[PDB]
Amino acid sequence: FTIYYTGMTDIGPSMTGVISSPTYKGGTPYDFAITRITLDGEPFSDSIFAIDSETGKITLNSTSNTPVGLYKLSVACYSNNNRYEYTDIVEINMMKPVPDGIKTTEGNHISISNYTIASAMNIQPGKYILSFKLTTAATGEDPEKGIFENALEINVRPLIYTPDEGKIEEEGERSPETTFQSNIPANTDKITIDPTTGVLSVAAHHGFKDGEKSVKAVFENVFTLNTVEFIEPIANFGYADVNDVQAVEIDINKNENFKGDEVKYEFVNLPTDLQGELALDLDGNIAIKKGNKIPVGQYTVQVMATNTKGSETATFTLTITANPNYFTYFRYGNNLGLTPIENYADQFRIEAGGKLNSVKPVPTATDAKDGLSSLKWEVELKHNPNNTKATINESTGQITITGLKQGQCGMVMVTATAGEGKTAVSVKQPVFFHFSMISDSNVQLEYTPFVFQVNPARGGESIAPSLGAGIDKSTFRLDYRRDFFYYNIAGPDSHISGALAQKVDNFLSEMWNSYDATAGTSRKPMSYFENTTNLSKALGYIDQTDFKVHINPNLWRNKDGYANGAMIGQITYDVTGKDPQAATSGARVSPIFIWFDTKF
Amino acid sequence: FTIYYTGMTDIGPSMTGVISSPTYKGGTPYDFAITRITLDGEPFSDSIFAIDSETGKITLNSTSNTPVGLYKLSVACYSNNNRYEYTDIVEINMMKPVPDGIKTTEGNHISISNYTIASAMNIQPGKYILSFKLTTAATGEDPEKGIFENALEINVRPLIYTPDEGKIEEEGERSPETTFQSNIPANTDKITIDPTTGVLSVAAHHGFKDGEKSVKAVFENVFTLNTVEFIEPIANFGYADVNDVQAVEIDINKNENFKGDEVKYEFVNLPTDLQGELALDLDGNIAIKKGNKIPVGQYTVQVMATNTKGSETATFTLTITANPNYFTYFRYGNNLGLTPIENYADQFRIEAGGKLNSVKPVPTATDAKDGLSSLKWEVELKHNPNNTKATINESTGQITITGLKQGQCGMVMVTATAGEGKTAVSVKQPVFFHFSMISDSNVQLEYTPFVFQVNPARGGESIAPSLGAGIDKSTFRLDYRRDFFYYNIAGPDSHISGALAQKVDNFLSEMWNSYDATAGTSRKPMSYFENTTNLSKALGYIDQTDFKVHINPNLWRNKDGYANGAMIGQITYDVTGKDPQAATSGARVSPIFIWFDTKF
Amino acid sequence: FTIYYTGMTDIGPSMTGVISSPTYKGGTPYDFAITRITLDGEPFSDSIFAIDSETGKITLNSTSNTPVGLYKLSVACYSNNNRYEYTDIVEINMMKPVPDGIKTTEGNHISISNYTIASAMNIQPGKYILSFKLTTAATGEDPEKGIFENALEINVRPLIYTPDEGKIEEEGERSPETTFQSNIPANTDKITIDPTTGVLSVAAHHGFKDGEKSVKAVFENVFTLNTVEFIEPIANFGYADVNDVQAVEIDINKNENFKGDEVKYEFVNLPTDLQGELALDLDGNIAIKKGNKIPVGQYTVQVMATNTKGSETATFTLTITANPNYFTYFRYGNNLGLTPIENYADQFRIEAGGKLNSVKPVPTATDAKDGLSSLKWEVELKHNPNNTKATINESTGQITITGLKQGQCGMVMVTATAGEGKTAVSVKQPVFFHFSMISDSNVQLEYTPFVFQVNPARGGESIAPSLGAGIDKSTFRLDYRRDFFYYNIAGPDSHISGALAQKVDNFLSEMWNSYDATAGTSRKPMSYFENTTNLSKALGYIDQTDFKVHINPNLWRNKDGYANGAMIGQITYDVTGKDPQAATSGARVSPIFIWFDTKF
Ligand code: NA
Ligand code: NA
Ligand code: NA
Ligand code: NA
Ligand code: NA
Ligand code: NA
Repeated sequence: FTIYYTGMTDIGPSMTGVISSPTYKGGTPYDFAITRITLDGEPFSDSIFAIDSETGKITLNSTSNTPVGLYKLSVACYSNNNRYEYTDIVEINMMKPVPDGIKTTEGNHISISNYTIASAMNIQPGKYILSFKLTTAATGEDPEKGIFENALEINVRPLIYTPDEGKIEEEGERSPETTFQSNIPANTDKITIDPTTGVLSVAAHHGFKDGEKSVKAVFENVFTLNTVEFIEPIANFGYADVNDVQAVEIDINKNENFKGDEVKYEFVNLPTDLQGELALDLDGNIAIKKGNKIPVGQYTVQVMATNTKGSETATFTLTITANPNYFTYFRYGNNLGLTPIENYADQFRIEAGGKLNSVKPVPTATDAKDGLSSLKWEVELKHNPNNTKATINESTGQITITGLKQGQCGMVMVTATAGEGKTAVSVKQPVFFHFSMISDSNVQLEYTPFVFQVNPARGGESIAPSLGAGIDKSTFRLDYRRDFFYYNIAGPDSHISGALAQKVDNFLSEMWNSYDATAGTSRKPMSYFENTTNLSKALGYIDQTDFKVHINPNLWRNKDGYANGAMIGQITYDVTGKDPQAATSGARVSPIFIWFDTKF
Repeated sequence: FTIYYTGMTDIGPSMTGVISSPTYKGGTPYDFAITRITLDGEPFSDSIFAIDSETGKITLNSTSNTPVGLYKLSVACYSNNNRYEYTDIVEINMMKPVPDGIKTTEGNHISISNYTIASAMNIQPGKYILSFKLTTAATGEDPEKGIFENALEINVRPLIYTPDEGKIEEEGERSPETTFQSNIPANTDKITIDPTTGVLSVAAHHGFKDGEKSVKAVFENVFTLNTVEFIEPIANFGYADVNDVQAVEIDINKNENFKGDEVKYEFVNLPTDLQGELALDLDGNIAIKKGNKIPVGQYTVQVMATNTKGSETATFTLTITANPNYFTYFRYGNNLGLTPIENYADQFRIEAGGKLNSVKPVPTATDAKDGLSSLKWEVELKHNPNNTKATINESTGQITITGLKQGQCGMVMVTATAGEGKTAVSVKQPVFFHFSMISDSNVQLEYTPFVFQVNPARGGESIAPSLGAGIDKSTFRLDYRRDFFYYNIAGPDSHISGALAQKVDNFLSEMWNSYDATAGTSRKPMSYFENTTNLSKALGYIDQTDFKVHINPNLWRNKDGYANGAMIGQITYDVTGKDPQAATSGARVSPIFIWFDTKF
Repeated sequence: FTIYYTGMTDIGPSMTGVISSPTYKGGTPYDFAITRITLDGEPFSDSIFAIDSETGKITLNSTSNTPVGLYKLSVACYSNNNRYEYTDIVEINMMKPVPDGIKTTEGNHISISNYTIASAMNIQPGKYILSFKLTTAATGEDPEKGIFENALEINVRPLIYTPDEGKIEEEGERSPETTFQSNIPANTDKITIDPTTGVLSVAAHHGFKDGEKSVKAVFENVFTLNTVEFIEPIANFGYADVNDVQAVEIDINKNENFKGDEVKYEFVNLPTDLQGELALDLDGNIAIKKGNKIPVGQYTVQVMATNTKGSETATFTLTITANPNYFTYFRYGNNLGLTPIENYADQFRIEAGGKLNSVKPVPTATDAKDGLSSLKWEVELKHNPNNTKATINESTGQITITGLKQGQCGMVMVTATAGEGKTAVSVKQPVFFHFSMISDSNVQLEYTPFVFQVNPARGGESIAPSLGAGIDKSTFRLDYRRDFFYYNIAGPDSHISGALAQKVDNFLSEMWNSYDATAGTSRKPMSYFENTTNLSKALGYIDQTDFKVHINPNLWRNKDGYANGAMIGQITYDVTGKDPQAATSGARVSPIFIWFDTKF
């Protein structure tokens, strides 16, 4: 809420109009009061100025003494139930009237050295009242700046109704007497007009039926009266108080006796911790979803219902207490020697020349209230859906992967659930795998960790990989090439998962287009060799000194938000110092997963 | 809310019972958690102890490691929506079990130097499990205090139902299937019993009618089943949100669709500023009175309804905004020369030998928003109702008194009202008068001020009076005598106004009795001369040095609260140094009003 | 200093104009910087937006990446040497361009569901560039709101120079080469024009002489070149540092080598304690007056000089140290029994029936550093100048009054001086006298104190007077009547001292007129009996219960400030309960002086 005043600075004791009016931003203010008036730096006792409690407009009280000088007014008001106070927000300069005998001077007794228009109370028909500021003195007297109030009246054939359309309802059992009255403007005998004000009126028993629809002062068709169907006013609008535990689905339905036609609903001052957690539907019922993040506590919720007949607000109390199944994480850790395990993704390498069946990870930790063993487990294979399969032991959480190809990474989503029925709580997390190999030219490309956890706002760089014993770093070249896949984890719905491909619209096609409309399915947006003249333009790239993957800042996003998900692409290498774009099948690997999350 | 734990200090690893349980005062606690466990001054990682989230009772987790030493448990819980946490509230000493071969020792290999009973898990039928604390050592080894758990079982013809009476409802359209089940204990074929537990049960279609009403294990008449009328559960219980201005009457009615039989209502966590301002009736409707003191602001109000079928809480929002008629005082001031006028009662002296018609006070000040002239005025004569009359000019507030006798004080209540209709605001205040005179022996007794504003808790003394020119202070004596009157101003209803009189029960008779059951209508409770051996016993008295009225502390009250009101009594004098009890008619005056208010 | 931004909310990556510009109040801002950019609630690394350090206007950097979303810019700048910073003061919504094939769609491949004008870069000749907001989608794709930038060019015979007048100087010894150049617009051969821009130019040796004074694109007389006399630029502008003691006169002259024609001067950031204490004259020299209130301390002073050739600021240091003669008060006290004496005016009563020569007060106290005896003394009679005389002993300060009439008050101004010569310090204070008497009907009217020290902003009331032994208060009436005098003490110069009189303009005539233009020299503005229907309108009045003088709030002032001075008027009385306006000569007294000071 913000507020300031505009209006007349200089006035005299005869001022009867509004002196100063507020302009505000935020909630419509009300209960205005003048809390202090000062005159020339000292308190002013008498109630010289008044303020309209509803509008905040300031006028002069006509019975008050009006000594000359600068007045400062302090003003208080409310907006959305809160009190605000402003010291010396309005300044009013009260001037001395000019001497008695000045017309629109009595026997040349008073001289004037300065003439200025003070105000006139684009031309309009009607009377203009002009006021002047004059500097005057009697013979031999010191000059004085005064105000010449209401000095001159200037009076200058006749119509707009705001609005010009209006509704009247057909009478019936629910409204046997209906009427109409328009605002004051600036074949049937049932519509009348007040001759002085021009207000249009209709009394009860007009006999107007639903669907049925010129003033002389001739202004033809200056108003339109529409007869319409009765709109039922809002009644019996309310919700029961609600008591439940954390993270469960709750339907909060309005009472079934609700009456009211064509109603709209909105929250009034929804508490901060409920914002985004409660959804109001078009019928005014509220949904809270399973897995919601409302903290334990007690909350007051208000809903306003509105139709053309008026508004009504209802209040209920929502109390959330502890769910005995509530928990927030589990961990499998890693077989890469990396600790603390919580500083790295859950990730497992199958050694070069090894077997997938030798690596079957079991979870190791959780904050589940009834302990690790109390959890039940599900798994969903994410990558590579064309050849990789995943299963899980429902009671232990042991994961088995089959089909993952040497030289590639895979990814699954694991869901742990505590409890059963309506109060069950589930936590879902990714687990990643890398099937290492010795590929062409004795290369054994290994990033440790092979999951690069990156903040898409800040960007960053991965660990430098090991290349394999005997590999000459100096002549090694490494670049993304093809076969890009993206899996949304907890990003916006518009971050569509899947492979970058011709004629498929998904997050990767959107990302590619953000780099260049012509990028198609090429390596360009992720390539060092295609961006050497300006690397800052790439979505990401591998450097040719250390072979880290670099992710550039703020690019991994769309209009709906930052990426929250994981990307994998095929990378190719060359061992003779050349751009590896044409590397043959045995020199192609997918050794690293990029996991974007602004929490990293 | 307060809480502490009692239970077993010393345990061993085989402990399966409740170790420690809470005793609490205040709101029933819930959502218990153990937030920390320490062992021997260091953090203990594993979840060795568990706490029941509902009861707060503490047990040992059987799969946990149990190293030896003193454990300290920190506990959190909620009470009435607030979280409380207690560091090291529970201490558990985990002991080492005694060595293997001790029976209820294996080849005299282990010696025992100390025997103590640890616990037994007034005698009762059933099995007692005994545990011991023993100090033991193998030959040549250092002695050790251990625990001997479940060492001995001691097993010692058969019934109480709590409660012993229970209700079942007759079936009908609103409840076509009704049942019954009793708690587990410690002619018809429709009542059955579980042979193992002894629970009494009745299935639907029992055919029992309203009004209609022995177990072998023979316990005759050990349970009574009463058939009763269906109690409608609470439904559609709610209130609309309420918006109004300060100090006006408001009826807050529950929605007319309410269902529910035999219901009781109470406020839940009523906000501090509404306490005493909202009244809940036996139907659950709420009244707010005209002149209520609820501050401007927005309030959340909750009401709980309860019957035998359960409880339901409803919430509404109450918003109070500024009343344009709101104000808190007016003042008439005084004609005694006393300032600031707000430090004294509104009070007017008619001079000795003067006329009542010469003193017609008009009000001088107010905080009325539209100014002094905007007020309308009413008056009510309080004293002396046997001879004094009061009128007021409705628009100016000018008071006219007639009939007040020379030598006496009078009192009126003046009511000023701002505005009209439902939003009108009224303020009621006393105004006092003293008709001075020269009485017998040239005495002109004048207290200035003649209204003694006293705090009845603290007590105090009046101003010293002027006696009149020529009066010898040394030989003057002055004492309350008779004709005592009391007028409740804003005290409890039980402070009944009126004259102290035989066979009339009012505040003065109660006050008299508090001094002495035999005081009747005598001067004694207010007399110096009747209390000279212990003045602290008097309700009040006049001293014979300065002639101040003294009011003793904490006496002017009854069981319902401190006096808030005004007292006048006849005082008599003597000019020859004697007890003035028998002063003749011309030496009797009522020159001072005592106004009691704990705000003074 | 205050600031906010206006401009374009929605942009695209092709935006090359100003996006947002500041509006400010206070000192012209400079050294603008963008201190932070966020995108969608996270830091944005790259320098996407730029800000002009001088103007604060914001543009898009064309080489930057431009991801889609809402950007928030934090801005810092300086104003008058101080740094200000504003978090998220500017918001910029970067949109996605609309798809490739949209003209001003490629084979109906993209549908549009919404058309809006984004911006057009009252009609004017020249090219308008239109941009659109469109909602679009390819067949089967989710719709997207995009921006269609530079979509349409609309191109719509020819002149204003701001300003239209300009000065060139005649050449001479001090400026042998002078030129002219006008701003770009929106008989002699020495004035030329750039054909493309229309700038008017004159090279050196134009031969134009002092006093001497049409473009085709024909705009006749569209510019006026005035030949004028050389204005000497400011040079050698400075002041010496200044060291002196408190309260002495100081002339601070600029160095005598100053050069510069037609110069104006102002202070730059004058320290608070020097404001009102240093006066800058039209030559740029500074005066500090004897009796100035500059505290001891060291001050930096800056003065800016400006003419048409530019500005130059000079700085000096002013150091004020202790004056050994510095002091602030003396006191004579009073002979009225009133203490502490500093809570009352210095004031002396000559008893009824007494002699002026019996009351010759001597001063009693001072904070003079060398003690009371070190002071020398002067006196000036203020009232009554028509009959009263005052002398003083120069070394003791003993005052002698002669000529003051029974029944009246007098007033003198006493000046005490410590030290001699340039470092002497003087303090001037009033001392008042009351020559009491028993006047008609045994009245002995005495106010104690008889100097009513009143704050003219707050108003107030005097002490109640004693009327004399035997005087009946009930029938006494007292009112100001005539012979009003006012003496300015330390008020504005416009508070002219002297008697209220016909055809004399002074503070009292001004005060009288403020009450009513018709008041003349009547009692009305100071009368109880002339204002009984609305006492709040009086300048002051005596009440008829206690006979206190009342001064109404905020009235004793004019446009230049509150009264600081003393007023005396003749008051008349009646002993028979009547308006005393016609009291004869023996019932007329001037018993009270009103001393106005906002320090009271
Ligand atoms: Na409700
Ligand atoms: Na499990
Ligand atoms: Na409700
Ligand atoms: Na009135
Ligand atoms: Na200098
Ligand atoms: Na001296």
